[PDB]
Amino acid sequence: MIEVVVNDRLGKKVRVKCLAEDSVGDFKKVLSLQIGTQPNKIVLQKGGSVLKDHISLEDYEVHDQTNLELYYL
Repeated sequence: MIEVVVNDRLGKKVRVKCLAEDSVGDFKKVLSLQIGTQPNKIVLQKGGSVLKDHISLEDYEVHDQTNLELYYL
């Protein structure tokens, strides 16, 4: 289990835990519970890169204590 932080450009800093093998789709589902933005209106960014549910977090390289960006779309 790892702990990653998500900061929205609009103004929403929420933290959420997951796994490096966990996919972005499951990641948005767990985060959607805290932000209440639904898995269809959440957009994650990793160093100027859009994360998609079809790709796993391990592909984007998401580990414990990592920084992630949040977007509403």
